[PDB]
Amino acid sequence: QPAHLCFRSFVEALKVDNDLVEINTPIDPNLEAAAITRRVCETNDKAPLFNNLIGMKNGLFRILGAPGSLRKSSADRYGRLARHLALPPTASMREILDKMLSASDMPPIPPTIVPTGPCKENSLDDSEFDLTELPVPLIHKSDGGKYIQTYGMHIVQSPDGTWTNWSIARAMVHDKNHLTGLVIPPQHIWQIHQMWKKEGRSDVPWALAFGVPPAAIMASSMPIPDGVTEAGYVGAMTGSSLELVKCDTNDLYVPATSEIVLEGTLSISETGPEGPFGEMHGYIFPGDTHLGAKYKVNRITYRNNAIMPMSSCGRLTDETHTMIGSLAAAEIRKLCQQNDLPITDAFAPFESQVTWVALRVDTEKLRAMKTTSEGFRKRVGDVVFNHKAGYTIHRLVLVGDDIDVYEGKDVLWAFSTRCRPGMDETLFEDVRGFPLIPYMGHGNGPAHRGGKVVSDALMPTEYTTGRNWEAADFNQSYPEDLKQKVLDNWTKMGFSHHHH
Amino acid sequence: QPAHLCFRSFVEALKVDNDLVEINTPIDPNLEAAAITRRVCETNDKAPLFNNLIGMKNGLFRILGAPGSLRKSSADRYGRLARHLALPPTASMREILDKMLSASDMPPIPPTIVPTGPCKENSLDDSEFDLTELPVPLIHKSDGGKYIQTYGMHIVQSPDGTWTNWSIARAMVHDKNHLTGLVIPPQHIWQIHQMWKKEGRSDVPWALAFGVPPAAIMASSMPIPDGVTEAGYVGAMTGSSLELVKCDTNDLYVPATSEIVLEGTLSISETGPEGPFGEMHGYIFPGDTHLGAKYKVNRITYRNNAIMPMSSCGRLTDETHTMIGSLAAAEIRKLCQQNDLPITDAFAPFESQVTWVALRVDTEKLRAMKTTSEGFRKRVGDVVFNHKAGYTIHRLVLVGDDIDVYEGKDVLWAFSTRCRPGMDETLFEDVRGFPLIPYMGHGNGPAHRGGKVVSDALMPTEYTTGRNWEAADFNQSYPEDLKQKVLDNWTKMGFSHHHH
Ligand SMILES: Cc1cc2c3c(c1C)C(C)(C)C[C@@H](O)N3c1c(nc(O)[nH]c1=O)N2C[C@H](O)[C@H](O)[C@H](O)COP(=O)(O)O
Ligand SMILES: Cc1cc2c3c(c1C)C(C)(C)C[C@@H](O)N3c1c(nc(O)[nH]c1=O)N2C[C@H](O)[C@H](O)[C@H](O)COP(=O)(O)O
Ligand SMILES: O=C(O)c1cc2ccccc2[nH]1
Ligand SMILES: O=C(O)c1cc2ccccc2[nH]1
Ligand SMILES: O=C(O)c1cc2ccccc2[nH]1
Ligand SMILES: O=C(O)c1cc2ccccc2[nH]1
Ligand SMILES: [K+]
Ligand SMILES: [K+]
Ligand SMILES: [K+]
Ligand SMILES: [K+]
Ligand SMILES: [Mn+2]
Ligand SMILES: [Mn+2]
Repeated sequence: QPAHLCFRSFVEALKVDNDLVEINTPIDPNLEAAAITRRVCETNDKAPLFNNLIGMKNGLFRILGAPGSLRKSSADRYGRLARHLALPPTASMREILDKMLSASDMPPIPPTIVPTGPCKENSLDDSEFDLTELPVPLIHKSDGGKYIQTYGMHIVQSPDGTWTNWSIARAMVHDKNHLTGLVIPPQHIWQIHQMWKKEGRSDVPWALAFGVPPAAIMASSMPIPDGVTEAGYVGAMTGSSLELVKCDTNDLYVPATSEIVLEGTLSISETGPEGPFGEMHGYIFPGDTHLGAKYKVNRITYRNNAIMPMSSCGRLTDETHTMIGSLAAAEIRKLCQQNDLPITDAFAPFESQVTWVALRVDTEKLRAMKTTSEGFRKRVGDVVFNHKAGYTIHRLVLVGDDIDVYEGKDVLWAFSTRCRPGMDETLFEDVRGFPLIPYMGHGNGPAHRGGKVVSDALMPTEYTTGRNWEAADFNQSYPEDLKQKVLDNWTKMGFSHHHH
Repeated sequence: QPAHLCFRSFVEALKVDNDLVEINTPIDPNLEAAAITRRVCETNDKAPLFNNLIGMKNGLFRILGAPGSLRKSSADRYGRLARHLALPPTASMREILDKMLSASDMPPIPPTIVPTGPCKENSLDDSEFDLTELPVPLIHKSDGGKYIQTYGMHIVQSPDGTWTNWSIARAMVHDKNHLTGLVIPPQHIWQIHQMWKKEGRSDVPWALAFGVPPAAIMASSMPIPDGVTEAGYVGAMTGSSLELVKCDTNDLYVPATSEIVLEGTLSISETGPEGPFGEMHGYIFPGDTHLGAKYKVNRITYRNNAIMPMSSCGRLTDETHTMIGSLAAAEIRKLCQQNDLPITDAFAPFESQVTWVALRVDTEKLRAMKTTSEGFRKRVGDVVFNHKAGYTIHRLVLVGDDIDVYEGKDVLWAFSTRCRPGMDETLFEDVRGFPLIPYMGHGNGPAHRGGKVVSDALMPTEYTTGRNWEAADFNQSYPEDLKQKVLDNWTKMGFSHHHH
């Protein structure tokens, strides 16, 4: 099976890429696995595969850390993301995001039901497993539980059956047969939970599948539109119908090659302690005492020699930056274009801890709009910050056509030199805020409202007659024939490879 | 003579450090020298010494580019700055800035007058030179003139004789015997010019010395206090009285080892076209038509085989970042401490194009103040933005004790995660602004007023009971004994030198 359609094949692809370290000696899931993974993520090293995890019994489980993190080289920086999508390992961010957006004006390709698959090689009923007895990692030393769920996909369906959502949301072990996790607005798992709670009749049928097709986990991380079933979006993106098997204990369908499947219910009434957790912005607040949603597990099914993917998230760079930030930015780009805004590209700079999105403006089109900064900022902010795709993003930076938004140095340059603080910005206090950002949920103001800004790094003539500067850089402040002479004579004169 | 006290010895020191490339083949001062230098600065390469400059006659002149730019290695990143100051080449920014501040509570060491020096080896009177006939560089293709003055020191004295100021301010050739240049408030060259203009009797006696003692050019770039004679500040910093010779045609004194000296007057009445110029923020606005101050040159004296230092300024990283930004930050640190503010460190992040300064707060002392963000931000902004040392800086970022302000990644992390836009900031519209920043002088608002902000990246408990988080990073979210185990086994397991 292809790497983008089968997690087990994806692990092999990483090994073949010389992008895997197989650790075959015993590693402790209490902190050691995650510490190694954290170090990998901070240094852009090879993904670790823990084949000998202290506490693994009867096949549950090995761990793969850093599945969507960065490679050290510039040439294949985003190669692990490219391997989720059948793209060349040298694919650019633009190419990755365009692949993730490609299904947005294609007909869905619904999934295919098959009678069995690898995820049914082993099962454990209600009397045979205990989630406290599995090698679930403690990921950060002050976490409030063992976070089994950092890179699996929750599967829930609307009461009417019409929308099946796939998404990543964290969850930790509560007891032998329950999890607690985040289920918060405006996320689709929360929207669907609310539908079941208003109906009031039953807990939500649920499954959580770990080690799913890589292309599926990418969509699971992306804010595709309300009511859109991720399975059919992934089918259209990949050009293939995904093969799904039915759960044993409910009528949901999971990917046939899933490494590990939990089946059970998401309560419409119960809660339990959840967190704290070392989060995407780089922080943990030890002892926070929040409540979260409560999941009951009725059955586990799994592949022989199952592998659990794990995100050891926090400071740069991990899946919470590469996937959450970039995929939100992609969706925001499309949203802006659907609202007739002249945006060509969008990216969430890593330097901003993926709290900013830079929006590259087609300034020819801007000029034809005959508008002003105040008016355009307000329009862009209203579109993005009133929509779910804008949830995680607190600062939008508008930049002209000279800026490569995928290059954080250039975004920072433009922001710092072209946006006058206050005058060139519009604050939004009456929009949903993202409480996970420390200055929101642990800050001076409302945890859930406001704290958003549009920062206009377009210069005045970009609205009127065109760019009126040249950069004071090698590229722009010297003629072509001189530049080429300098480069051609660089080593001859005495000064100092693409792949490396 | 020591490298920090003699430019010619500094050039040798760079050669000995394997930090120099001597180009002995012909190089054009029309753009080619500056293009090579620009490339050096963008890539942190070795400083270029142009020994064969097309148009050099009778000893005027060779060029040294990138005299205060960065080295590629982390270990000696700031080595060229350290070589201005007799510091080890591995000196940290903190060590450099502390050296530059050290003279602030020492008695001055006034300069020593000597009867002659190398700067008198050659002279050209009023009938023997033509500044249009010297190999003055065109530094950027759209510059409005040939910028002879990018790394020399202007010398002017108050009418009463009590204050002799040394400073860098740009100037370009106007005609055979005049320059035009920037002379703008609140700079000391402007303050002293205003004193002569109010007296109304004569043009300002002036000299411009190129290739001065490196320790002198560093002070020339620093906003030491009003009325303080840089020569005596440099004397105290270096522990040595600087040796100065009298000008031939006026009673000013120049460093005895100056490579090239212009003597003449700064007009109290005349102006001429100045700029545009590819400036420290990375821009040129071709055709801007400003007027600037006008200098008359009466005499040139110079060393045999004179060397003109040149800054090919613009996008990162050059002397306008390493020196302007860092030295302003140093002065701001001291200013804050003299105003009883609990600031330990200050740095202007390169990523901000040196328009921000991050201020590290001793939060134990902050807690004892029993204050709030709004009140403390306003106090810090009032101190810094009402003072000359704050002129160039438009955003102050307050950070707690965990942040290394000399590490821009960490400043950006703190800013992006701890400062709620709007609520955690105070705007200052009634302070002097820096018009060179594009969003000021080419922006939507007053070129000379406002556009400043204090951004508080202190978290709420930093004001009250203490930090209430741990970072989700390798350093903070794992115990010591685990971290050390992981590092000790890193290569054994299969994962990947200080000097490189
Ligand atoms: C890639 C990735 C995504 C998420 C998360 C993680 C990773 C690795 C954790 C490591 C588990 C940390 C976690 O905080 N986490 C997370 C989360 N969304 C939440 O509601 N809750 C969460 O706990 N997202 C983001 C969501 O996956 C996206 O916002 C997606 O758009 C949601 O899908 P949908 O609601 O649009 O269908
Ligand atoms: C290191 C350095 C400093 C400066 C400059 C340059 C370099 C390399 C140029 C390349 C020539 C570009 C130029 O724009 N330039 C410059 C300037 N100050 C100005 O008033 N005008 C200028 O044209 N400073 C900054 C000043 O040197 C400091 O602000 C110093 O504090 C002034 O001294 P003082 O007034 O405090 O005595
Ligand atoms: O745990 C975290 O990092 C995290 C929680 C969360 C909720 C919604 C969206 C993104 C998210 N990230
Ligand atoms: O409701 C609140 O006050 C609040 C929710 C929340 C979620 C994550 C982090 C901090 C938070 N604070
Ligand atoms: O030309 C430039 O980059 C520049 C001009 C100026 C004036 C004052 C302070 C710093 C400055 N830099
Ligand atoms: O006076 C003004 O309007 C003005 C001065 C100035 C100096 C440098 C750059 C742009 C500028 N604009
Ligand atoms: K999704
Ligand atoms: K702007
Ligand atoms: K000075
Ligand atoms: K704050
Ligand atoms: Mn969805
Ligand atoms: Mn001064």
